[PDB]
Amino acid sequence: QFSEQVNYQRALEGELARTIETLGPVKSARVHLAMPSPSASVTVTLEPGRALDEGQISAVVHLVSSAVAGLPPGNVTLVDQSGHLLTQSNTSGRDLNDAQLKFANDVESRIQRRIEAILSPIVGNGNVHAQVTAQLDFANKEQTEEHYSPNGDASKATLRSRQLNISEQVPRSTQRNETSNYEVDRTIRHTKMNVGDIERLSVAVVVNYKLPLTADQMKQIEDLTREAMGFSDKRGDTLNVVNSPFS
Amino acid sequence: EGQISAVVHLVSSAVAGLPPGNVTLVDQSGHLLTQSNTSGRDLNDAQLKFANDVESRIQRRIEAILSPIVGNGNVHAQVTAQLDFANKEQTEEHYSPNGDASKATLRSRQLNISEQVPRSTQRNETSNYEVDRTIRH
Amino acid sequence: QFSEQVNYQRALEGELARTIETLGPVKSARVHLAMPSPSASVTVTLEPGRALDEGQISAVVHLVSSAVAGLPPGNVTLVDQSGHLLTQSNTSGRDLNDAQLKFANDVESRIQRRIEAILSPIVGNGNVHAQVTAQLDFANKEQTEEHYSPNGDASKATLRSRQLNISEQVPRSTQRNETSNYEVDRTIRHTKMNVGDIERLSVAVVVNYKLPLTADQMKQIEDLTREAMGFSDKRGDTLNVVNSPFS
Amino acid sequence: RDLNDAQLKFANDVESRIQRRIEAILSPIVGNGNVHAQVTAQLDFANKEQTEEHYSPNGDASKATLRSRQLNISEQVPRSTQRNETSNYEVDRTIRHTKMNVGDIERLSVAVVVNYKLPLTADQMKQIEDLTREAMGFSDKRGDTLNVVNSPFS
Amino acid sequence: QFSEQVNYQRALEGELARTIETLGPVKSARVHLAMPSPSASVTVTLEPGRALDEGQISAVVHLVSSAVAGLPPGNVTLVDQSGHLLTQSNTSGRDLNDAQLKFANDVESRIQRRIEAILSPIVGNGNVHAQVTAQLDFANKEQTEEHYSPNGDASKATLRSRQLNISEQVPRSTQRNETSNYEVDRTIRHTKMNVGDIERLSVAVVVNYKLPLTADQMKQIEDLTREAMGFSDKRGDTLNVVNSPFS
Repeated sequence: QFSEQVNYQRALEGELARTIETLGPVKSARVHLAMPSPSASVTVTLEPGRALDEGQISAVVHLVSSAVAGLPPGNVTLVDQSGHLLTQSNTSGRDLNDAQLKFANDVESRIQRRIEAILSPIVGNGNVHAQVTAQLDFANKEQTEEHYSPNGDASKATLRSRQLNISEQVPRSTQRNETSNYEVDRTIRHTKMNVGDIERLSVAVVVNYKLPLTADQMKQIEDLTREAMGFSDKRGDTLNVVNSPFS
Repeated sequence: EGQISAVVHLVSSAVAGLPPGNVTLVDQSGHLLTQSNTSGRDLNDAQLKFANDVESRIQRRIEAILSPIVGNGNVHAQVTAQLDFANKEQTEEHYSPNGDASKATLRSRQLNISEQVPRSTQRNETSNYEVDRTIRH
Repeated sequence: QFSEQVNYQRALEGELARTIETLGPVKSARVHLAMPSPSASVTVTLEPGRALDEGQISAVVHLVSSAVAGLPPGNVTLVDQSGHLLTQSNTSGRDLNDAQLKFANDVESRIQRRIEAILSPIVGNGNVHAQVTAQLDFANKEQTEEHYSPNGDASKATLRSRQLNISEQVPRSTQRNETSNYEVDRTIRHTKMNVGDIERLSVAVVVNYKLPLTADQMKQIEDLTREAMGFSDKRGDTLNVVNSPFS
Repeated sequence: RDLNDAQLKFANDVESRIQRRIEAILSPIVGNGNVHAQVTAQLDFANKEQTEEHYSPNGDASKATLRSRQLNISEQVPRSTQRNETSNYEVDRTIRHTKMNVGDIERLSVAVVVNYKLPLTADQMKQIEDLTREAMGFSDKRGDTLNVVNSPFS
Repeated sequence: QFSEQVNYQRALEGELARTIETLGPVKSARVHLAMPSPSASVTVTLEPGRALDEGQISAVVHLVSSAVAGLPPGNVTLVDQSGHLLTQSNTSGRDLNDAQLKFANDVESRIQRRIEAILSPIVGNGNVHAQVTAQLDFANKEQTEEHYSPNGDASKATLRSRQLNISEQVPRSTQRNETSNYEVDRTIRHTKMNVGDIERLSVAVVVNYKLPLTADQMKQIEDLTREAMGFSDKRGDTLNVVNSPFS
């Protein structure tokens, strides 16, 4: 019975490694599974003069993470024929904050590829350079408001019961007991903020000379960038565009 | 979509040690054709792929509504969409004010009254209302 | 008994991969299942000089997600013969929000076709362009009104019981107790609003010259689109029609 | 420590990206190799949670929300008065719950050296200080510091 | 039954050692497992004239840590054909304690290279030297604040209930009872400080002559290093730059 679930695992490993071989850059793979939480360890041997890209690693990770029951992609270990541990699950100190940087690069590559594309028509193909700096927050935040419309003013309150005794005598010994049980409006917002929104932008743009561009023409080049940025001083953004000759 | 990998692998392979994830293809109209998706922050790049579409559409639209007027090459427009991805709920629970007796809705009432004569009066009164109640969610 | 549910899974994998082969761009597939939450990992090898489109991926995803019991399409992993993990589901984040753009495009494509089809006869086949932008609404809103009816008036109350004690001792030491137990009219609406209704429209229409167009001639062209839109000041829809020569 | 020298790799990626960005934005002006910048980042690798629980002041009755209210008001007239008054309230309550990010920049220090052309003009050097002030993300509330000097290379 | 889980372990060891052989610098490996917390002990025999780098060790560690069920990478032991225990999850005495010197040397290795990199342009390639001393901090520390906003002010208090009796009699026998229950906003931070931050830097910098250097030409070199350090008087840092001819 034990050699049943072992003669099978030895076949899975030999089948999983037959596909990773039929994958292009890989010349021969060699995978071992650790099914007891599980793990795997691929040992691809890339073709002569080749190297798996950053997105070609997840190809071989998910190719094994998914073909094995209950194996997350954080347990798969990929290694070349020259050492070079390619995965980062084994180096799970953080292994997520390279993503926090690669991501915040993509957010800034866009706002740069855009500013370079809204001014290339005006000032020519390569007479403008822009570098963006974005401060992205990654605080996993939540919230829960709970409002309550004020029923202070009687004419906008919503009574549910009301016991009102009004005694009186005449030595005018009056009396007035008055209970109440209001009902209350009640909003309940429950946000859950996004992990990675932009918190502040910083854009610096240089533009070649023509000879110096017009003072007005820079004020209009500024205004385009203020839009291609999504400039919002509420976020405390900041833009600086200077005009000076190039190399 | 498959003509991009033609030009990516045409360069990724002709250069020693260059994976296809590092090649960047760009047209004569901006339009970065390749991609730099990651595997760790796999959710948040979608928040960019998506937000790129939202802006790709408003851009085509403006390029398509004005190119008739000013010509098919004399206009460019870039859009920046500050999107929102905060999973958010709400539950209003409105009521209607029933202080004005003409529009209250009693369910019970116990209006004890009295008097003597030294006008030693009295007036007890209970009341139980029913209440309009909207519940948006 | 174990080699029963394993000799079978090995046949499913070999059958599932025989269909993905008979699929056009695919030259040879290779699928492994991970039935215990299950998973799969297709490894298609596209024909020389081919690439699966964005909607040709869901073809191969649902082709496997459905042929396996309890396997959602968020667990299927598709990989080419050149790495290139094609599946954008491992994220499972925004496979829905892409559909909110296809939909919002169709809604706007229809109002565009209609505005072209109504004005094409008047001003000519190609002498008009229109573009529509619709702020749709995808909030899964629900509601439960519950109205009552004001029985504060005796001439429209509905007593169910009534106990009215009226003493009097003429020093007119009168007295008057009274109870009541009304029945109440009680409406209960319960909406569950629709996901994708239009919140606001915005249409821009250009019309070629002939020579300009007459004031009234435009004033009525404006009124046509105002009906082809579905224009409603309640939603605050915006229409803007201009007349300018084409090129 | 294996988990703890992954903070020097991470802090060196943050610095090397700010450094590429400063050279990439000054290389057009001063020249391809007439500028060198070095950035020092103090990062925060402390885990940190938080949980506010704000309430809204209901001391003013024109903005309170009563749930109940038993107000007795006896009075005789020698003016023996009286005025009991219970009041149950409903209170507006926000509840944030942050879990701060591990690895945010706390403070930056950037040092830039630009070659000579022959010194650069005092105006041409302010517009280099200002460009660098945007490639850093210069925030004065973080206590960022920038130093650009002009001196001939070797 | 026992020779079942032993004839298997002897095969795992022989399979795991067949991959580490197909790994480049390794000529022949020899691994034993200790599955009962498990452990392993690889005994690679590198090729003639080779040595595994610092990141080539984790390649062979994770190659085994992952191929064995429940084996952390802190239990794998790698040894060459010349003694030389390569892993560091085996020293009992100073494994962590010596690491605080390896680590605190890197924090100083960088700031050293940095001050050379920034100053070598100005003063010349090899006309400067810098040595850095970093008083690090490895005290595992936690914290838990719990603040409360002061509600002594009625205008910014927040009653949850309040019972306010009053009286009088006129012999002005007055009276005033008053209960109160408040709600109190309550922040709760919970830090967990980083083990390995910097307490204080001390940097010494020597620069060659040219023929000494002037005041500003020295002062600005002081200002650069003050930035290339991360100088902040809050940490009580110390910088000393001197100009003296080399030899």
